[PDB]
Amino acid sequence: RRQPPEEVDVLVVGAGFSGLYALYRLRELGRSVHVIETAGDVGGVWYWNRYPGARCDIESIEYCYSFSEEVLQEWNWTERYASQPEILRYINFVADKFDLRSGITFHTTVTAAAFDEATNTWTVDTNHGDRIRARYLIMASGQLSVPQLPNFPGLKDFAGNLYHTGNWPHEPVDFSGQRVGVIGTGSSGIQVSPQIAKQAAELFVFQRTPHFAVPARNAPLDPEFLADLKKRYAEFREESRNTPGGTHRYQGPKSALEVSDEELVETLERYWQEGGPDILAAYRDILRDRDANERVAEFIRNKIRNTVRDPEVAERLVPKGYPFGTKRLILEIDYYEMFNRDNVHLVDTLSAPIETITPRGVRTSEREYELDSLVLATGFDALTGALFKIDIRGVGNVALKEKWAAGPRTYLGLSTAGFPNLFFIAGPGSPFTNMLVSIEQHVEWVTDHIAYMFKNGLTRSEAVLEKEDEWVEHVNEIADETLYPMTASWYTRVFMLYVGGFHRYRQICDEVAAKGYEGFVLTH
Ligand SMILES: Cc1cc2nc3c(=O)[nH]c(=O)nc-3n(C[C@H](O)[C@H](O)[C@H](O)COP(=O)(O)OP(=O)(O)OC[C@H]3O[C@@H](n4cnc5c(N)ncnc54)[C@H](O)[C@@H]3O)c2cc1C
Ligand SMILES: NC(=O)c1ccc[n+]([C@@H]2O[C@H](COP(=O)([O-])OP(=O)(O)OC[C@H]3O[C@@H](n4cnc5c(N)ncnc54)[C@H](OP(=O)(O)O)[C@@H]3O)[C@@H](O)[C@H]2O)c1
Repeated sequence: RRQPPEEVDVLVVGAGFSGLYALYRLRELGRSVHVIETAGDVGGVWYWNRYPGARCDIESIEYCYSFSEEVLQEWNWTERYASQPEILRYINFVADKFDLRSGITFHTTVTAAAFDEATNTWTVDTNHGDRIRARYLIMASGQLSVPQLPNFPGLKDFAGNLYHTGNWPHEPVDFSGQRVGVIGTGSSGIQVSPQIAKQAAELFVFQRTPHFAVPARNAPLDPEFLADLKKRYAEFREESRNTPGGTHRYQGPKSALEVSDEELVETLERYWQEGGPDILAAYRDILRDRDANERVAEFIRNKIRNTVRDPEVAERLVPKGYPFGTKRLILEIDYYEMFNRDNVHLVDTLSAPIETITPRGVRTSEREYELDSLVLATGFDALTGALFKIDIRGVGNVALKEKWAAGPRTYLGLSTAGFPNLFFIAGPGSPFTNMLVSIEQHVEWVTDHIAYMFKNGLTRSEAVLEKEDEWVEHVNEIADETLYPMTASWYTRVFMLYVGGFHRYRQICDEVAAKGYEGFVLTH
């Protein structure tokens, strides 16, 4: 185990995409920097989430680093949407190339962080009893990094094999001949289930809220196409950085409501056949007008009923009541087709809720299911989850958990008043988008600022209370013009993610920096 140093200019928490780039860039800026990571190796979500079928919902050519021209040119994606093992190889490739592991302490969990106003330094403690003093602390601790604690009664009494998708075994699990249950029909459950169906004697899928999901239409990435792209990657990447989604995606000019029924079909069928999440932009108002939303939502509801041959199964799979695409659109590869199989059973817990786990399996209010294995695809804590497991204390020894008790309040999503020299990467108040575009922007902003602090001899950077309030207000106002607040997931009041688009978000941050970091108080 690599032991962390006693002092460093910057301490990073987390060794996924975000923390690795921060480590990379601070080295390039001539700053001392070190990374603390719980996991045994690099990767973050792509180290932990090793379940069969784990796959990205952003195209390979967009979900990737761009800071290295060498990496863009030497690496070769294989599919439209990269599988978890490929991406982890990608990340491992970059870590080897840039010798990043020499600045990471693995197997170690930051447990406390307290700011010393007298030394303008953070004292950072871990479960191994390390104590690290760093001028700045970067939290690259993720948004989907803490598996939600499934709190079913009787869970400990389950006789069989228990698995969670967010912490899958590092050796492949053979489900052949078994009765297997999957609890959760979000992205992880929609991804892992069709893999397990290929092996299990019987699969039971326990669904509570049904969610929208459209075909991935995954495919091999044509080498020639890729070799053409590599000749223009930097320009292609700048194009992505000038979109709302941080990805190439057609912006439909037509309102969903000003079109004939037959056109709406033909147009949506194009997207349904082409696959991917781009259908979200099919018409300009899908996320701004409920009637428009519904019109698009009914098209997809009918695609479900037309895929599932049992009308009773099909309609339990149809999402109703909540707007389409207000929750990040799931892509599915043969998930709906899966229920046409003899060995697959959809279990509607809204109809009959889970009363307890038993030695033998799962007991709903109406019957008991005997299972050899139980797979929990039950999601993660709120994006505040990883930070909230750390005892973070700022000015006046106030805890971060107390300050974010009624929602995570920040300035720009990067810092919060009363906690100086503390930055959050791809965290609350930041933009929802292609996380690699957003991570790169965030890491460059944060480390640029740290470089500015050192160049000018300043040692304390702190967001101004009033600007933080102003930002929460602004984030709330943008979202309110949207269907997003209609989905409770965006609160933990503080609407959690900026929905004004990556491009508008980058422009805001750039102008803050060009104006001497307006809204931060910088002192020595
Ligand atoms: C299966 C899956 C698919 C996804 N697909 C997409 C997609 O298609 N598009 C997209 O935009 N996003 C996607 N995401 C979101 C994903 O989180 C981001 O794309 C990106 O990987 C986040 O990188 P990160 O380094 O900021 O966070 P993470 O990858 O979560 O890294 C955080 C790291 O910090 C570590 N850590 C946390 N707390 C501590 C602590 N106290 N001490 C030490 N270490 C700590 C964790 O162990 C973890 O390794 C997906 C996520 C998952 C799980
Ligand atoms: N690229 C990809 O394909 C991919 C893969 C994984 C994750 N992601 C992203 O990362 C995030 C996490 O996705 P996720 O699927 O793992 O979690 P999730 O989206 O929050 O869904 C969790 C599922 O488990 C169910 N569940 C949770 N607790 C339950 C309980 N006590 N009883 C019954 N059912 C319960 C939920 O039902 P309810 O809906 O009723 O609560 C839900 O269906 C998502 O935002 C997703 O976009 C993307």
